[PDB]
Amino acid sequence: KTFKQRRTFEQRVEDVRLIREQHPTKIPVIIERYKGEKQLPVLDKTKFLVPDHVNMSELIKIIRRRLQLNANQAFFLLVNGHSMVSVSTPISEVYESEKDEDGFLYMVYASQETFMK
Amino acid sequence: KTFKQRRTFEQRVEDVRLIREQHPTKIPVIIERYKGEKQLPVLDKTKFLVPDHVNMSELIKIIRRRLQLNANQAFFLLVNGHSMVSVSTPISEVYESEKDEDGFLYMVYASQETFMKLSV
Repeated sequence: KTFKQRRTFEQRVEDVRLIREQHPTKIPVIIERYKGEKQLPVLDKTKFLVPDHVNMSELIKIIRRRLQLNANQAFFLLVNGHSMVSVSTPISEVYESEKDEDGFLYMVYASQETFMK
Repeated sequence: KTFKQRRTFEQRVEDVRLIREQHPTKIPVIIERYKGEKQLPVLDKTKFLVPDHVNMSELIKIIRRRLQLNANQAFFLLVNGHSMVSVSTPISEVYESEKDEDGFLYMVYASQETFMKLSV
């Protein structure tokens, strides 16, 4: 069950508001596994509060470690399930350009082997 | 020198207008080789008038065939150079959601080696 299937739009908006009140310097990011991915594991949490000054490289490192990926494991992080962004892009720029109507920034991860369709 | 680096913005808006006038059932798509690609050739055809009812998987199969690729060979089509879309997505929905300001829909094709250079 995806995040958008678990919480309604107005609940997700409310979530973003509470996160903004309590963590005004964080970007609220929803990170989920690509559907049908089997190599990489599901994560124990879905909402990541990302410091708003870092770039995409830092988010990738955060996800690599929470996935406990092996050193030689390659994967893809796709904004809104489709977009590849340069690792040097500041996360605040991705957020203002690609955030959902509900205020979260959504990303999905998938292994190289999954895309070797 | 891409399709944009050979034609001015006015020249491209006019092209799309004629295509909408003259080919009303077709989606105007510009398909180019990924910058720096070393495993796939350049096609002589870059402007594709795609039937507006087909999904992405059928456009993928058209370019694969032009490139003479076998079934076993990997091939990637990236909208605007950076978007992977579902194979099942109608190209008319890709067009409305991803079209350029000039009215063309731009894509680039890439090999396995190029695509793998993009993982992180």
